[PDB]
Amino acid sequence: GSSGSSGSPAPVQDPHLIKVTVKTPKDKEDFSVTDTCTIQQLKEEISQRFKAHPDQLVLIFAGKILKDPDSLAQCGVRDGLTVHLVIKRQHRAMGNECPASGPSSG
Repeated sequence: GSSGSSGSPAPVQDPHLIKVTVKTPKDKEDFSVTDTCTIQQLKEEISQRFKAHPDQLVLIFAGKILKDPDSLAQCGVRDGLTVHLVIKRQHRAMGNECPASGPSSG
């Protein structure tokens, strides 16, 4: 069936890099971020994975909406935990037409 271009064994070591599973009413995906990571920081991550502006994405854990200044560890998230996300989908546009250029070698 579905295939995945993968050419690398288990990941290297890390500090407090924990895994967080995002449960959405449309799909679910696992993410990898440090417990110190903030809620707002994750949004910018799930925004591309789910294709939804981080200004709508809503995280829910322990029956309480995670706070920006509340890191994954502050909310109660850990390596192997899940979080039911809910996209408000309050955006009617396709971003902003502009050249997306990146940095050079280095």
